[PDB]
Amino acid sequence: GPLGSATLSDEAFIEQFRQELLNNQMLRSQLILQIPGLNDLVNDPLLFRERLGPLILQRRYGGYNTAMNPFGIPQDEYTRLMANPDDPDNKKRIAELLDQQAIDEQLRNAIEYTPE
Repeated sequence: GPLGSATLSDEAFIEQFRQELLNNQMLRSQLILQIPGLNDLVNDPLLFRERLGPLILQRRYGGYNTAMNPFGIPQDEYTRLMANPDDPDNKKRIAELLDQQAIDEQLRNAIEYTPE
């Protein structure tokens, strides 16, 4: 089955990252040029974390992840629509979901040239 492992925290990701450089002589060698004192930080676990923490995390972090549907409906629901939007039932869901936008669209432009 899936049996993934997407959950490498800061220490988990940084702790494992340190093993990569130590496991890959070629990869590390490329960093030694940009970070000559790497062999030093690597030799130390605490420093490798603190000293090279902001560097390794810079890649992981960058912006909160997101992928919600525009119809604003339970992730489980959206899947049912695209999974079978031809179902006489789904049509109703996708039908009303667009209707709301049409109604709200009127407020956006609001042909009412008299706020008061």
